[PDB]
Amino acid sequence: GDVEKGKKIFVQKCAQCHTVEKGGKHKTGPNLHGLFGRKTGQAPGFTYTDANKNKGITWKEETLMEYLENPKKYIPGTKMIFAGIKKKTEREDLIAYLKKATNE
Ligand code: HEC
Ligand SMILES: [C-]#N
Repeated sequence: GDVEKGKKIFVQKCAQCHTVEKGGKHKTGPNLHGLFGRKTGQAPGFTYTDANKNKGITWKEETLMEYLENPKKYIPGTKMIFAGIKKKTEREDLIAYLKKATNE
């Protein structure tokens, strides 16, 4: 997927409550800062949920492709809230960006 598409998608529908940069304050979501290679609920600061911990996997790309499709299917009992990134493109594009962003 395209990191440029990905960056726009992130700005439009992730960046509100997350950060990938150093310094980028913990918001409603935790700072990803080196997400890929870590497990569900590692980022120190935000209070994780049982369910996220129950899930207990390592994040790569496939995992987000699947998670971003249905947070409830991956993690049974999340916050709600958007349905999911229905567009497989938007997911891949986004993930390709995040791969960059979290490494810089
Ligand atoms: C703020 C309004 C949110 C939006 C929009 C996005 N995320 Fe988020 N995310 C949010 C919270 C509160 C949590 C913690 C778990 C909970 O349900 O309370 C998360 C968690 C994640 C995780 C899991 C690992 C972690 O570090 O916590 C990932 C991989 C994640 N979020 C990715 C992500 C992406 C790529 C988003 C844009 C499509 C996105 N989130 C939006 C809150 C919010
Ligand atoms: C974040 N979902």
